[PDB]
Amino acid sequence: EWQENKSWNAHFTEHKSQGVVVLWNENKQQGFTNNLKRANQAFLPASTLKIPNSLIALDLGVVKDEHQVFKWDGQTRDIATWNRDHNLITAMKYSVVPVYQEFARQIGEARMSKMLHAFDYGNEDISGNVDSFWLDGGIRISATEQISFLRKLYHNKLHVSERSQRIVKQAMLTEANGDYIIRAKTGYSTRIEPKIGWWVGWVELDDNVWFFAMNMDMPTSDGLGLRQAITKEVLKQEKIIP
Amino acid sequence: EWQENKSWNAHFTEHKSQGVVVLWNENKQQGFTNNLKRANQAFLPASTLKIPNSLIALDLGVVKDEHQVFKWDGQTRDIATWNRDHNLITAMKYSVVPVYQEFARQIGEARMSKMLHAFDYGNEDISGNVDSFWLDGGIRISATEQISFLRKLYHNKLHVSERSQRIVKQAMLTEANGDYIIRAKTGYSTRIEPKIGWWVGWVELDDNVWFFAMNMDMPTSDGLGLRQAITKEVLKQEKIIP
Ligand SMILES: [Cl-]
Repeated sequence: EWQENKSWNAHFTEHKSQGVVVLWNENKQQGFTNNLKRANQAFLPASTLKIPNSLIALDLGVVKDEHQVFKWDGQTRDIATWNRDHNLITAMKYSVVPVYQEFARQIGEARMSKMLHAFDYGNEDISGNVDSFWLDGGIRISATEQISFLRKLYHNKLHVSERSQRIVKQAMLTEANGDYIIRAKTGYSTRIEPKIGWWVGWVELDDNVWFFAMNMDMPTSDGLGLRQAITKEVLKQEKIIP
Repeated sequence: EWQENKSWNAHFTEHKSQGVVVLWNENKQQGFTNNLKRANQAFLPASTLKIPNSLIALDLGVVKDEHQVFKWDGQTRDIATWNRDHNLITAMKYSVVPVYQEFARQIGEARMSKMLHAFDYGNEDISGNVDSFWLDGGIRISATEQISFLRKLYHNKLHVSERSQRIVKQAMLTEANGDYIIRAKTGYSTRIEPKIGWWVGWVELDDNVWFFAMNMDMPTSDGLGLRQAITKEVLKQEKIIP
């Protein structure tokens, strides 16, 4: 059963923002959120789509492994970290659109769409075009749908090989210490109103896993750090992390 | 190739300690240590043996996956984290000897030596006999030999399945942040003099990986934190980590 907890709103209020955090306790099969309505609002995935994109690239052998280097094409771009060679680990880490655009062109439009459908990943909206779709059809996904997808990935239940899912979860590694491990992917949807920032993944504990998906209004990039900040604030409140 | 950097001795000296740090630059295929003689001294591996032990258990089906629970046997031991159910992840995190003894029980001495020999992990295995011979399956291994075995694991070149090696590499996840990822295993050999503490593994960077292996005289359990602290001071000094 889903349970709503407005007390989390204070963490959004504090930084003068608007959003939703969704948490799923895997042991208890119970969800929590500050807003069930927006928890179920579908938005563009932005770079959270790189999780299934990576699964598909690995499963088709377009990416051999997390070590294969994809060379910089020489065009310089506004994100300095993109102007360098990358492997799957660092392409995830820095959300390198040109690397993923080259994956997408090797995979194929139609296969991409089919294989995202096989994931139950958001809802139809299939164009376009090749490799960056939305415009006459952009997959949208709600935060709870992100949890549902992430749960299958965690349990290796998706319609791709087990190796593919293992390597993507390695590449999603964001933080680890003696208390918790976070595997997650950020996203920032700018090219259609309303601008929103994403953070989706899970926290592994010794004896439990907490899946989370959050999105929030992001009129400018000044607030991007708040994606992790507000999430951790909520994770601290619910005593998931210290 | 193998440079001796005696300026690292200051990091043991600082703590009135005695030991060796070994580093391997994977990109440059070049190694560094403060003591070439100690770097090649074979010690009992203690809990660093749990890295190859885990590979063997997975490859044989003794451990089905990283989620299989291994129930506590009801006998309380001195270390509180041992007195609970464990899976592969938490067993390695707290170095739970009763769990690994049950792995060894199912593997048997004979297969353990065949496989350790196939890994070229240290020297002697089952044939270990006479004088002090019952410990750590008769293995003695040096810090440079730890590096050799870790490099094979990193590259999935050991003679067990790729899946086995990927699962074990997940299980050694110790620390991760925006600057690096450490995969490693501690060890503390106490049943034979001189007592020594181990820390072995590697540091993943965007663009390189640095393998490390350190051991150090450890009279009392008081100074086990020095294993990581001295290592990190070498890593900081060499500008591997901030
Ligand atoms: Cl990992």
